[PDB]
Amino acid sequence: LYFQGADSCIQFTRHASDVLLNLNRLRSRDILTDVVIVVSREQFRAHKTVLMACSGLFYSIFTDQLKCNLSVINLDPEINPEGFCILLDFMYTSRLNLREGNIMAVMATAMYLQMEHVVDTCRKFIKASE
Amino acid sequence: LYFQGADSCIQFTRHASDVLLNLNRLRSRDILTDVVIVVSREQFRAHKTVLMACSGLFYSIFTDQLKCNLSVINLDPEINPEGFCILLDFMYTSRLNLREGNIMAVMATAMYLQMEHVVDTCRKFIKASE
Ligand SMILES: C[C@@H]1CN(c2ncc(Cl)c(Nc3ccc4c(c3)n(CCC(C)(C)O)c(=O)n4C)n2)C[C@H](C)O1
Ligand SMILES: C[C@@H]1CN(c2ncc(Cl)c(Nc3ccc4c(c3)n(CCC(C)(C)O)c(=O)n4C)n2)C[C@H](C)O1
Repeated sequence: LYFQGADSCIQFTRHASDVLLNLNRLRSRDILTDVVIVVSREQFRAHKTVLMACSGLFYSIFTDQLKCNLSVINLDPEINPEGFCILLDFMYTSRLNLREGNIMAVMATAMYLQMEHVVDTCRKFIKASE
Repeated sequence: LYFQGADSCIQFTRHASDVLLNLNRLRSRDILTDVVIVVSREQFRAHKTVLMACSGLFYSIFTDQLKCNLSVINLDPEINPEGFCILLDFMYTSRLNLREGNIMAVMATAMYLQMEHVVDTCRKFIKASE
């Protein structure tokens, strides 16, 4: 459960993942969600803080004095809703459901959202086939 | 950076800790903090979702229909502010600054906040001296 960290502190091995699991539980129950992300027809409820923690685009939007209080955010209508859904699930779980059928949409969405590690991972999996 | 999870998904090893680090960065800059916790004289700004993820007491408070929207929460005046500070830092970092001088205050605060793993850890470190 815990160990002696490199610093003075006792560090809890699974704490960050346990927190993320609880944040995903709140999302699943729509508890304290404070924004709706609109992608084409689709709507996705989330917590701004989680979106900011995972995405350079959301970090930029919600640190903007005018946009920080917005309850609705519309994404570029060219964004694939399934690609966005896969990335939102990844934000809340650390698991990326990458498949041959969705990798291009996921990569394009991750580029737009400025999710660097996901973009790089997509690029590596694409290179593996070529 | 990533591995093949037990499920179909690609899993990112450090994602949950990277998210928690970013949430702590937002806390340090007072960005999107939505509650102030008052302990005696002291005030602590935080994100309700993080508090709920880490504490049975905060989970109960912010899932209550009446209390969920409160911007200010007063804790029991008998709570030690340093003990609360150590636990709030732990929530956002996974690191618990447990010392001989603060262990009793930290344990009492963790019991009040319903932070089970911290309570159990305090109990184990206390037992080690006796
Ligand atoms: C001083 C400030 C600190 N910082 C930061 N702080 C807080 C957040 Cl929410 C945050 N989130 C954020 C910002 C940019 C991101 C970002 C999050 N992620 C996700 C990073 C991760 C490791 C979680 O995958 C990215 O890929 N990019 C490009 N970032 C990086 C910024 C540039 O500068
Ligand atoms: C169905 C629902 C799911 N659940 C839950 N969901 C969301 C959150 Cl924010 C949340 N957070 C929460 C609640 C209680 C906690 C709690 C968080 N922590 C922290 C747990 C942790 C592993 C992060 O240290 C505790 O020690 N206790 C007792 N809990 C447990 C509750 C009892 O039942």
